[PDB]
Amino acid sequence: VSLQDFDAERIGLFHEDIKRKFDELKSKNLKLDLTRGKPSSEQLDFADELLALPGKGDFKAADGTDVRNYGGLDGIVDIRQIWADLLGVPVEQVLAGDASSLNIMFDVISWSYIFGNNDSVQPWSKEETVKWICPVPGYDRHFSITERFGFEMISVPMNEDGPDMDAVEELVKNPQVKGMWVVPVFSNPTGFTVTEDVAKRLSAMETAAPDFRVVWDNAYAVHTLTDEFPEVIDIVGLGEAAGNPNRFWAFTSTSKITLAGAGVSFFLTSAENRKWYTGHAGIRGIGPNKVNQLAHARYFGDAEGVRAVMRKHAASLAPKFNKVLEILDSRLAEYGVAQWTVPAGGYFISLDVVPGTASRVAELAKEAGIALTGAGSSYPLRQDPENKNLRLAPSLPPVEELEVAMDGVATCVLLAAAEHYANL
Amino acid sequence: VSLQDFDAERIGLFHEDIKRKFDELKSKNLKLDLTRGKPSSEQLDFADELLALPGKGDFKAADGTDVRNYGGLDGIVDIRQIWADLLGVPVEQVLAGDASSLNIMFDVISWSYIFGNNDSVQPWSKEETVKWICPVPGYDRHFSITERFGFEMISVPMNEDGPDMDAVEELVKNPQVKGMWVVPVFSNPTGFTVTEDVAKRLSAMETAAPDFRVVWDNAYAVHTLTDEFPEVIDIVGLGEAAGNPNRFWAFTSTSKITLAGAGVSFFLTSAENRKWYTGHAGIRGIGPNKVNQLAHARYFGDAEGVRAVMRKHAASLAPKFNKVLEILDSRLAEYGVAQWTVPAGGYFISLDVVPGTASRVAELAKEAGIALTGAGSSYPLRQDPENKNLRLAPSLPPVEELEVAMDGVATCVLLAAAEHYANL
Ligand SMILES: Cc1ncc(COP(=O)(O)O)c(C=O)c1O
Ligand SMILES: Cc1ncc(COP(=O)(O)O)c(C=O)c1O
Repeated sequence: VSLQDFDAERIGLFHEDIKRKFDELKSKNLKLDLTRGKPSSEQLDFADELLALPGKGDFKAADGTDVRNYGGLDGIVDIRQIWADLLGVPVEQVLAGDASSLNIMFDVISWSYIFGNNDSVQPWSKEETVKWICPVPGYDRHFSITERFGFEMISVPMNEDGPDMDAVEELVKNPQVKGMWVVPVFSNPTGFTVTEDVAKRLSAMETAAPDFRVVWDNAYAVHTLTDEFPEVIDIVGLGEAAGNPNRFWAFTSTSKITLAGAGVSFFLTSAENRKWYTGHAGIRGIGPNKVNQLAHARYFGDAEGVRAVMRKHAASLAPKFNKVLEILDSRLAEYGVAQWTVPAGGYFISLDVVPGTASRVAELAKEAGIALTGAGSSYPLRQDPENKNLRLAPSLPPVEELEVAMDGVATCVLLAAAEHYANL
Repeated sequence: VSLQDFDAERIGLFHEDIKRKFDELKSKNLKLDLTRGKPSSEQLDFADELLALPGKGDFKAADGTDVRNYGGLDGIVDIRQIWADLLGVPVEQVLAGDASSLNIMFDVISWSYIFGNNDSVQPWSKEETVKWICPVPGYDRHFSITERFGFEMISVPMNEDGPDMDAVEELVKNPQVKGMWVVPVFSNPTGFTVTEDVAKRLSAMETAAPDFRVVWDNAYAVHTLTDEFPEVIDIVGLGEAAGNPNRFWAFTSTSKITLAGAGVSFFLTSAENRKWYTGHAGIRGIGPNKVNQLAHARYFGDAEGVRAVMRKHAASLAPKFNKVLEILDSRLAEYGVAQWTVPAGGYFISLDVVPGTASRVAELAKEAGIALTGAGSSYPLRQDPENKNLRLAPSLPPVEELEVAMDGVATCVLLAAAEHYANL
């Protein structure tokens, strides 16, 4: 019997039962935080050597470029080739920037708004209405960019194999629709991964806008919890093969590989998109930081060197995800109140509680000294229409803290569920 | 006797002789370049240690921030404080960014265009016409930004004490005029420096636009050629004292102090302007590269350490400027065909030749294998109405190449002038 099928008296009693546990949880006086989707100090220690790279006397890229001096908008060949080899794409596709791929995403959107993109009839700022496809649950920092530009964000379900392509293929037939966000591998926060079939559908679909763009933000391209690395779909190539070469603006970075905020970002896109981008970037400045790019190239040496680092991250993160999953199972399984993802990579676990209770869960956790990301945080304008989803971030705390914190979260899920069904 | 005073016969003899020298110059098959204000490899060698900084295990800012991990939009206190001490301003004024000040100048104009600034009644995108004041000769990369945005650029003289304030003060009465560029110390390319009197006038003037900004791009704030450091006017503080606290967006950077394109940029402005800036920068991303900021704080240690570096730069650069000036004196002075700046600091000499001939001098030079910046490059839209100005960049080449290159340039000046007088 799930809680929802408890009779009126049984759920009342269950409510009194679980409230005793909640009282015990509060008497612990916890101060714990499950909100931070960032690497732990242990993981940042792996790149300690990078703090001393590229090192005295070592300032030449593989083509002879003095990385210390001005110029070059594309990034240095050394780091571009490593990433091309890692991702299995032609090097010509790859541009290497500064330390933030979000910065580049914002820029390409803002330039499409101001100037138009290379396929635009006119700039997006001339449109009465710009709409933007948002697979949910998704990444708050993506949705914040589109919200700040005033675009009407239209949600679609993020499914196990990627965004619901029936819904997307329909929505893009509206010319107001100028693009879409997706995190295609270990998606933030669902852990779901776009299949080859879904990528093909995104690549071949017809859009009403001539200048429609998919942001393919492959932020977790190599970020496995296991020994297996996920497939890297050459999405820019798929767009080229389908006859929509300019469709995909693809990104990734080293922020959860080396240093979070001081890594190197990459922008992968078609020939025509890259000329558009560097023509605007060349007015914004002289070009990106080549020294940090050479530092990175030296640290990794080659693509296998990147995978070797990712195995260290996996070994550090795996027990943390395991603890969270173990606790959710032991406390909640029997009750039919919640569903959670079981990801094989990325930085998050996505938890769905009783619809109408996610805000209450986060409130109860807060009264108990446990910080959860708020209800709706993974949705545009922070509006989850079912008030059910919560994001869990296991990476930073030690396992002992995760155990305590999740045990408390589970109690909160149960109490909120008991309140909800008792009030019905 | 000046060349203009030669009679037909004497200018005909002079013309044949200088033409012969020019032919002799072309026969050398030179490949020399006086176009880019890039530090030499000798100057870049000074920061060899920075390639190893901040070094293994050293990753905490002075307030405890782990610089390896996400967050913080303002830059770290370590570098902000050093720059504050260097410039004699309160640390609260200073924001520290990534490796390009141009990126930030671009960004604040683009955001004023898109969103409006904090004093705007509406975005500049909604204006029929945006005008922008451009002291000339000035910096080509500034003008490119406002050209790219479609702003109508209105020229005013850059005089020895700064922009023509009688002209500026009149132009700013037009509400179409939204801002102005200035390089206020050792200006690119005149070497001129804004006086306290001119600064005060800029701070007190009445503008018809409520959201007018001066870009005070102090790229050469400490960039002495003589080891005497120029005055640092606290321009933000002067706007605050005059009752126009939001007027100034001030910038500087370490691109010509440490590593050109891998240094640290600074944005100095009022509390309300900083809040507006970081509000938008926080949507564009999670914040700047804190590791490079700590590397720079470790490299310099303090304000005096910055000043010691600048003295090394002066020792490297001063004999290159001196050689250029010696050649201009010995080849051109007697003929009354040219005038040039004699800068106490900065990266350039500004050369004015016979009006109507600058484009010809640059074409002659290019035929002879000597790259000069084109005619008009220090003017908006590359439009020098007198076709007389050329910019010379002595920093990159060794003195021996400067000698050869400048002797050639002088022969080009004289041939162009001889053609001009003979054609009358
Ligand atoms: C999907 C996604 N993209 C981008 C980022 C940030 O990347 P960067 O640090 O290169 O801006 C994150 C950080 O969590 C993320 O989850
Ligand atoms: C006036 C001026 N501003 C800004 C810059 C460069 O700024 P950054 O390298 O910090 O973009 C230069 C480069 O010399 C310059 O002459």
